[PDB]
Amino acid sequence: TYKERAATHPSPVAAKLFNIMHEKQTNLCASLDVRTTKELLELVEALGPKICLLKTHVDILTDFSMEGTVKPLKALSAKYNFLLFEDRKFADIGNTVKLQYSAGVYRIAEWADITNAHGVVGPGIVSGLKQAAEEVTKEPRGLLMLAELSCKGSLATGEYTKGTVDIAKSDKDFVIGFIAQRDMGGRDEGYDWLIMTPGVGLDDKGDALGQQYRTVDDVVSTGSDIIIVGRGLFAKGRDAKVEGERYRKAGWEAYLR
Amino acid sequence: TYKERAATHPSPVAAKLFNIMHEKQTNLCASLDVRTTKELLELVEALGPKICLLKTHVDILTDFSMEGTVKPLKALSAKYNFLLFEDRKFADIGNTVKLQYSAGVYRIAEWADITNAHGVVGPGIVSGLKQAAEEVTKEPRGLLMLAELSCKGSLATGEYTKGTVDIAKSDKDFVIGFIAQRDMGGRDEGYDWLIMTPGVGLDDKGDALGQQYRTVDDVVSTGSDIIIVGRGLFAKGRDAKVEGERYRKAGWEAYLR
Ligand SMILES: O=c1cnn([C@@H]2O[C@H](COP(=O)(O)O)[C@@H](O)[C@H]2O)c(=O)[nH]1
Ligand SMILES: O=c1cnn([C@@H]2O[C@H](COP(=O)(O)O)[C@@H](O)[C@H]2O)c(=O)[nH]1
Repeated sequence: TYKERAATHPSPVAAKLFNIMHEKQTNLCASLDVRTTKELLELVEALGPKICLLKTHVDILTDFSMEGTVKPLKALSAKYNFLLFEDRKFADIGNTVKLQYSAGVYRIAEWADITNAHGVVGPGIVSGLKQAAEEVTKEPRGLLMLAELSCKGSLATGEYTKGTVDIAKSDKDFVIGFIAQRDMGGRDEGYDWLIMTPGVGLDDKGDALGQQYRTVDDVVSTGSDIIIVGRGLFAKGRDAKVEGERYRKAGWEAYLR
Repeated sequence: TYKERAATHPSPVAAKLFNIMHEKQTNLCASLDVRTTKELLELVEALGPKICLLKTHVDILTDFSMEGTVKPLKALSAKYNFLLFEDRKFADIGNTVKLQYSAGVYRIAEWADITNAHGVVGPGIVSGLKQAAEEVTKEPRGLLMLAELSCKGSLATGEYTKGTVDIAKSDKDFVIGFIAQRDMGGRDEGYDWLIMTPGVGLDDKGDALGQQYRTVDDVVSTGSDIIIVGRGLFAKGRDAKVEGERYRKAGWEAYLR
């Protein structure tokens, strides 16, 4: 169970997340990909009590600022009890990602509990991101490797996926799991990887740019620990609060089954 | 020759770049990866006369701004005659990259002549980026696919590289070439791909985070059209202006051979 995994997971970030999921009876991660901080904060407020994690793309915000975007996000995170996951998908050499994660305008390492990286770069990407994390904050940080993607024509399969899983094995305390479409095993080698799965929608089938959706029951059935839902919650005139409860209920019941 | 390829290339961006390389006798691309706009502008000024392209990571700048960073960069670009390449390495689903490329704080599509993307996502990444480019500006834009990386343990090989090359084949006018470590062929299929190669250094062997360097003569001999040099130009107390001429000379002579 999530509660049991919280006590045995080497990562304090994964542990806190598992506890949040148990306490709030939710394995839903909201991906409120809107372009203004104002709307983002309104949506986060509406989804707050129903999520365990908020996945953000701060780089699609036309008005990002540390004081106006990050501080309010941290306040909501504390108020409603959910972690912050900046979906930056780092994918450059170690030295460059260290610079991109630690500072710049977004100063991601300062506030995001979790972030992610593509395995394409090799082991150096993990080393670079961790060095950045330790140089900027004393707060625990977690990293997810991108093992698979939900988009049409994805190349994150076969040997590439295996190579990405190998990269993840280098740091059990820092690399907490994967963004993937199925279980990645690892139990046999002392790994308890969190499996977070995007490309989840109960209504949409996909979009005009390669996105593909699978149902909640479907992904949970293949090993997903957390469902990441974006447009299924807030787009096309949908009521985020209502969709939030709807998806939380579906994800939690699937987990219980 | 570069001059000949400028007349036959389907991309007006590649065409302009080839003409610049011929007129200035340079195939050097500077990667002045510093953290302040002030230092960046000083370095670009010093390298201007010796480069055909400026590769930037605006997301490592602690003080980025359209008026204070981009405007000056465009002015230097016009003053010294070189193009702008924002090395953002897009690697998300089509819908997300469209948003990340067209707006946010960096508004990359508004000023960068060239940008790049990882093939891991599938063909949707090219569609999303092109749609973003056309909705934001009428100026011609070019895209480079990341076929290979210079870092240790890179997974950008074999089947993954092939899949990335296939994605590039979808748009001859927009996808101008690759970031790669060797020739990618394509001539038999009617492609004249620009090969830009990072991980180039005449002195450094590598760094502490997986970077590996090859000499100018070595990469040009394997098919590189443009050499991308960062720390070899400005780091470790080096005199950027002097290194600029040194690398330009080396790259041009290797090309002439
Ligand atoms: O395999 C995938 C697919 N999508 N995403 C991200 O998850 C969200 C999916 O949103 P959607 O439900 O609106 O399609 C977007 O932010 C997208 O960048 C991933 O991280 N990986
Ligand atoms: O295969 C590679 C390796 N590095 N880079 C980028 O090129 C530059 C190389 O810089 P360096 O010469 O200082 O190592 C950096 O900006 C790095 O992000 C790439 O695009 N691809």
